[PDB]
Amino acid sequence: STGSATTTPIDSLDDAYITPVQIGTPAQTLNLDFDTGSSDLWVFSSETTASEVDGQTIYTPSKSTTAKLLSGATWSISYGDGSSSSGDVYTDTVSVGGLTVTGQAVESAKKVSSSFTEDSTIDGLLGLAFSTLNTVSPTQQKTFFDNAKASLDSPVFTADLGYHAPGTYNFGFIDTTAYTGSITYTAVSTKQGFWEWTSTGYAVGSGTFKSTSIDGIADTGTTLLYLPATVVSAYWAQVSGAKSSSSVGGYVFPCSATLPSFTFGVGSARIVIPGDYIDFGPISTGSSSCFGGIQSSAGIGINIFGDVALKAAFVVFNGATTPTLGFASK
Repeated sequence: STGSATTTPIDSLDDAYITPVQIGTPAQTLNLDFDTGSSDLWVFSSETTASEVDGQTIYTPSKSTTAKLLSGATWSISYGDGSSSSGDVYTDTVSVGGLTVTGQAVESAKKVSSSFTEDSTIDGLLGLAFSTLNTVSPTQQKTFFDNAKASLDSPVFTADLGYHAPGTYNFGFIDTTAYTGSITYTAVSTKQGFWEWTSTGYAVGSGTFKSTSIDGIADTGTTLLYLPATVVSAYWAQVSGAKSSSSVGGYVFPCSATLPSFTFGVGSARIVIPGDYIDFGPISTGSSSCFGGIQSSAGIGINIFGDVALKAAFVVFNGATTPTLGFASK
């Protein structure tokens, strides 16, 4: 089997991407944030505290003839941005782009934090990291991909995120028309439950490539690119007027700037992030200071190849017995 679904930016800045997902019988379609940095499939629901729902579409398990409460199972997750959610668990039928899993754990939110409430466009998350990170207790549950893997034509999924435009998540096949050149594959460590890999270096603009190992995670659920302070300082030094602002919480730059590109290495191959992908717009409405899309990972404890990086590539998440990651230009 295979599946293919379009993923769409939630806003004009590509702050996140949503993908329609069918849950239950008859189908209830919710728009979920596919997150290769976490391993829970959770949804706003009829059980979510009413004051914490503000425009999201909800899953109502009582209206699904295939939903079954998973007795005694609860979940609770916190994300790197400080947001969180928790609740109970149903098993139900879940379909993405024509690919169907029966018996998928659907984690129904009883509580969500304010950032989730304040984002009316995201109805939940669909985790695509390794199932060892799943938070359901006392019996850990499998991700959608892990449940589907054996049925897929090939045990892979691909992320093709657009810049200011829709893109695609494919399951079970590699669309050879979706990229240019070849796909370069690189080793993955699953020891922390992430798609963790080592970039071979970087360049700023037309500058010389610096060969240096940068361990990090491929995380579609993180918007920005978080890299070591030395790398980030070298990037913003090429932008007149850019500075690190403690009050704003990162590097900011004049909105009038034209930003340089940023290149990262994948083995001997190179992925070029155009400068415009690094502009996240005014820091507050009407400001002429803009928020940078490349930020320091100091104090995060891990480097994160988020959407800013991933959207410049066609990315293969190879879930074979020994997982690997592939990157192609596009």
